[PDB]
Amino acid sequence: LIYTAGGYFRQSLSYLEAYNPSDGTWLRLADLQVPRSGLAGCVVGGLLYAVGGRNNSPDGNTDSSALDCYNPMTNQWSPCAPMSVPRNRIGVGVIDGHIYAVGGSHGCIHHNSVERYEPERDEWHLVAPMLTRRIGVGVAVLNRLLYAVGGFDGTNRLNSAECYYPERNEWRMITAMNTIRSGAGVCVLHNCIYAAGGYDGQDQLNSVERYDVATATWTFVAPMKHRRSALGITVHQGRIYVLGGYDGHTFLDSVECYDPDTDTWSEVTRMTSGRSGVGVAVTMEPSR
Repeated sequence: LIYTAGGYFRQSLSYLEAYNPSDGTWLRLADLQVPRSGLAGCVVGGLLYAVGGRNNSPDGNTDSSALDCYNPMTNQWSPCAPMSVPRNRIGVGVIDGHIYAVGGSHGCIHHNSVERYEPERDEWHLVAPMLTRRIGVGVAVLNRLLYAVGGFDGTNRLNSAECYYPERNEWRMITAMNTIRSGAGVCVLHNCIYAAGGYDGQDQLNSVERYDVATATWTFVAPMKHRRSALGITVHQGRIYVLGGYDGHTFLDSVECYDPDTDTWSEVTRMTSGRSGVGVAVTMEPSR
């Protein structure tokens, strides 16, 4: 199933919903303990992790350092050890069963710091910071190297990308994207890194480009039907899925699916309600 967690439709949300690309159904699962937008989702050992974000509520506005773990076999959330700092509009990637939390913001503070979570010790540890402060950063993992793509440094939006080598604990700049993107959806399909949508400081984007490591090159592919920033993204059964986002006017509920063999995007479903800044990941379907 495609799990979407949190989000923001004029207030941060607690929804955890799971989409069945065969059924077309949306399953309503256990609410997040805290409403959160600008968070990220990932999966380790079948468990779904919600990382970072921000609680925008009628009575408060707090960025979040929290890490929480959802088990599809209990339909229960359970808290994990928190990150060293709150990270709204965070990026996350998974390498060797460890969760890397990248960038994000805490109030006026725009992080270049990165930290690593070990599920089997429930421990976070700081690693080398990025070359760039990046909020709304897209993160992907390819050949066990960690890519941070685009974002917003507090003053300028970025098309630059950099790559973290875990065993040498350093970041190196790579080829920059064709397009400046903050709040893009970034994932790793087959053996390429896709960056879709986002915001360049003037327009929400529908363009999609993919990075090939063998050629160290970014190449445009078919654009999405709808421009969107702060979209959710994941990969299911060889196809890219993008969920919601913001198009300058509306919080979208459209879900589009990219088939790399036809280079075609397709609107496949709508979420139960429009929202941006979700955390998306794919894991075992909930029992009973």
